[PDB]
Amino acid sequence: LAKGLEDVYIDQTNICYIDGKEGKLYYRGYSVEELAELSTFEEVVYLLWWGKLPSLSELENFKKELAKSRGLPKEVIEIMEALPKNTHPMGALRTIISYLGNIDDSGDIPVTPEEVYRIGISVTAKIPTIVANWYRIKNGLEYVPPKEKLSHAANFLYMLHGEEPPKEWEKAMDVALILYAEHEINASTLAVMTVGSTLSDYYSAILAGIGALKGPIHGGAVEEAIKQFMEIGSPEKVEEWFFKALQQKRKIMGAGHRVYKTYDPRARIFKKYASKLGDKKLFEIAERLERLVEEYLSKKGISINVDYWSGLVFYGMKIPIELYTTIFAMGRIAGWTAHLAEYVSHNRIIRPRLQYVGEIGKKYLPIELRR
Amino acid sequence: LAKGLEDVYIDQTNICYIDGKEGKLYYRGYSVEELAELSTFEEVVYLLWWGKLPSLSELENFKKELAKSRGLPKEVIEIMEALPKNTHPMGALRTIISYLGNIDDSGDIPVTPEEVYRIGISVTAKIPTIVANWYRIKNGLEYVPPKEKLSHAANFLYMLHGEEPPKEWEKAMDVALILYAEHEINASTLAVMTVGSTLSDYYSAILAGIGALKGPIHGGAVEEAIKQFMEIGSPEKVEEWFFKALQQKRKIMGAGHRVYKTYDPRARIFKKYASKLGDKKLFEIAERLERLVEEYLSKKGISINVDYWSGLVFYGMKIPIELYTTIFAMGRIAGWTAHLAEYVSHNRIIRPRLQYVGEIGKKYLPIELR
Repeated sequence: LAKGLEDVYIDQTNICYIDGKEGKLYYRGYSVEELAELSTFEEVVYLLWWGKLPSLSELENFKKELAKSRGLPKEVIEIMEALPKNTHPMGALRTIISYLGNIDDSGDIPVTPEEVYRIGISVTAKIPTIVANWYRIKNGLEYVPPKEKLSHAANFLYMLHGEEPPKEWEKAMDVALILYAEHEINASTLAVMTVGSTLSDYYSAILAGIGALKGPIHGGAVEEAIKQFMEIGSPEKVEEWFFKALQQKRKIMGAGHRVYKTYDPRARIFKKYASKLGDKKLFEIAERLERLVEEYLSKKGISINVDYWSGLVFYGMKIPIELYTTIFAMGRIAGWTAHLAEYVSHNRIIRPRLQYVGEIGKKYLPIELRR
Repeated sequence: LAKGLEDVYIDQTNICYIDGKEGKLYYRGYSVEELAELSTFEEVVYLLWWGKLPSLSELENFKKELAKSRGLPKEVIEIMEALPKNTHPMGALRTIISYLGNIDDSGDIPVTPEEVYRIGISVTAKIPTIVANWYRIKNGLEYVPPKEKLSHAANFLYMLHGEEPPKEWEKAMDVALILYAEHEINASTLAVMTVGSTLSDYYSAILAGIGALKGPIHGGAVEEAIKQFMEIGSPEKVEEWFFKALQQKRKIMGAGHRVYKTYDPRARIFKKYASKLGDKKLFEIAERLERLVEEYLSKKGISINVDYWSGLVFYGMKIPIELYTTIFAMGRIAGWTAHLAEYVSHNRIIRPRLQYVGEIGKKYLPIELR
């Protein structure tokens, strides 16, 4: 019985490698550290989909395809304006992406590698526009069209705030997208691949990813983690909160990982940005709790994961907490697209089994003879 | 390393048992044959969710809860009227279910066994209303609200046709839903459980199921199968077509199964109804092709599956082919809901691995140096 499908390898891959015991991560052979420091989201997406770093012209041309794909048709904006104003961002994105599929000429076409990347360019480019403007529309703010000249990351901050961001913000945001871009076969990527394995359409597949990423013990933890520090209140109450949580068997959000049994390499980088951009008190609370996790839960293999420090970074960039998981989606769409294309290149329906326990051969008894 | 996860047993279950070698199927211990013969969709759903056949009182109350949840809010119908008329039913259903989730006060709540059944009653009851009326709306017909006194199966036909169906149709439709209700951990159910395993909401999980079921080699084959019979054209062209297909490495729709290595027990039952309600010629064509498969592919473990004959049955009840996969969804929502509730009762995130075959440690080269 492979519960949680733990350590079950479902296919070969050339996209990303994770070293859980050592806490190392590579995107097509390049460490996440190197990319976070020297690359950009656009270049990383290019690398993830085509397997190598782009040339000067390859990157400029790809950046151009994306830029001209950020806009949303008027009917899409109309549907956004029709959503219940209280709809949470991930759920709103889910519906909007589904509607985008309905209006796309290729919305029902069975996935193939080439077509997946084509649609991927459009959806990847569009998510930030949907997320930022959903926040605006749900709050009675004016819709802000994308700015072709800004980077993917800068343009998101631009549409959301209605003003171009400072260099340090474009950098933190871009790095955040790179760090969230890809992570092998996590739950959301598995869901995307499972839908793709039936040769369904691109949108149906990405929607499964969105649904899975939304979960509080998956991508949703980015929001639960920061709310958790806020719940603790002050650095002085951390310890008492920690032992109560352990006693209660409560999950410490932002901690633990199916693969990493040591500090998440992405968490190291996020902590660095949270240190320089995050709220001093919250960072203090987070660091205090972090030490307790390392002290008592490390032998168990529970360390800090990617969703622990990222919220503080986004919060420091004046981004509402309700949009953090959608930002994870803004980045992960790259990895989802890469995996969907890779899996269906040599497709095989994903269909496992369950071990039935119970009686078989029970005889039907008319309802009137039942007690 | 298991490409396809063939024979990988992820967890234990008490919902459904499949005997792939013997071609047997049980829902909570009861053969699908018996349930298709003596039960009803509503009763089968109750069995699937709560694990036992209901009492007179239990069934009546359940049927009451379902019937009272069939209607759609004005805002939902409005969204339906806003979708492109050329949207395929499964794609339309997907967007509508997502929206229903948006307007639901529990649309973001982490799944729990009790909550899953609660929401399950609502979505299960609304699918036929959405499906039938999507067809009507997209074609200029008036919206037809659900009729409480009708059974789930009869009500679907009533809304779609604007006319209550004859007893024989209600029966065939009811049986179809029962046969599609549950099937262990198939691709769509795995997708549903995977989303559920992150403790996401009910709607997000079901939508993953809808997206997967949609695939042409999964639930979508029910539409592909009937179109394939019509494509062949006549019992005389079958053999010809059959071999051109085998040589072209084209898959025969309605045939093959990851588990069943023999005739699908559900396909047996569907054939019977297809024989009684299906188009003569189409049936003849399907029959000749069925023989060629049992002849040439039989040895390879490739037999007839549940999606081979159902189309003909739906076609005989004047149901547009474009709605067949959504009908599969209408029934399978029961199994999706059952597994969602059962799995999260002892949750563990579903997260496997991939065998990386590339190199690591590559050094980043400045773009100008490329």
